[PDB]
Amino acid sequence: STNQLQYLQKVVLKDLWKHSFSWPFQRPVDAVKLQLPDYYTIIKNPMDLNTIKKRLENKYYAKASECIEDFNTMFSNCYLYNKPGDDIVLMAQALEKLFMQKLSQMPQE
Amino acid sequence: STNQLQYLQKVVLKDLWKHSFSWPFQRPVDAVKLQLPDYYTIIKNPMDLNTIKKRLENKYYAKASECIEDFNTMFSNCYLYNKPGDDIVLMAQALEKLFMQKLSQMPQE
Ligand SMILES: CCS(=O)(=O)Nc1cccc(-c2cn(C)c(=O)c3ccccc23)c1
Ligand SMILES: CCS(=O)(=O)Nc1cccc(-c2cn(C)c(=O)c3ccccc23)c1
Repeated sequence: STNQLQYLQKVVLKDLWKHSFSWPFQRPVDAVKLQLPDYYTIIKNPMDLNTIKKRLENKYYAKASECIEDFNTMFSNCYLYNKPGDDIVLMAQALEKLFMQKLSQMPQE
Repeated sequence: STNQLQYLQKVVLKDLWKHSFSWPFQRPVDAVKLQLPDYYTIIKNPMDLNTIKKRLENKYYAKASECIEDFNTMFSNCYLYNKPGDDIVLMAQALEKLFMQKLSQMPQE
């Protein structure tokens, strides 16, 4: 599991962060700053790239599947809160496609 | 690759289909039957388990990544159209969890 978690930190997370569309995902959605009155009510488990980064650095995950769940939650949260056609959805879809590509190259340990 | 498309058909597709929550995804969303006046307007590429199945049967995909993209489109279509807390979303999330589990077991090279 440690080889895979290492790949998720040094390859997947790094490459997602470098992508030009990553900036809205680099910190938790700040619903007060953004004036989103229902966000915290209906998005039960907010997730973002910095929380995943900190969890990997602190060895919070026991298995790679736990970390992959958090990546997937960040994307579906975006899709669930927003609507088709929103530019934020376009950016999430670009990162999700890159995330999916890098997962395909994960060293099967 | 042929090994991976092969796994996607007899392993990933078969296990998603047998899941108790797969039935809303076994045919295209019929917006007239369900009286969803905006579905075909805002969901640009509808996708379902039967479309993927026939495409795999007909050798439509040239690479496993294109079939994986259709699976992801089916899930995000559902998240985009519906709202958090909807029961349809819970079943999509259960299938998408199973999808990522089978993906981690895909034979690499
Ligand atoms: C860096 C986190 S931030 O909250 O400090 N800045 C920031 C700036 C612009 C856009 C969003 C943003 C991100 N995501 C993922 C959303 O789903 C969303 C939904 C509605 C409105 C805005 C957003 C966040
Ligand atoms: C087998 C496809 S069906 O259209 O013949 N039957 C069917 C029956 C119940 C529910 C849905 C259904 C499925 N999905 C994926 C949705 O996103 C959705 C959104 C709003 C309302 C209903 C649905 C479809």
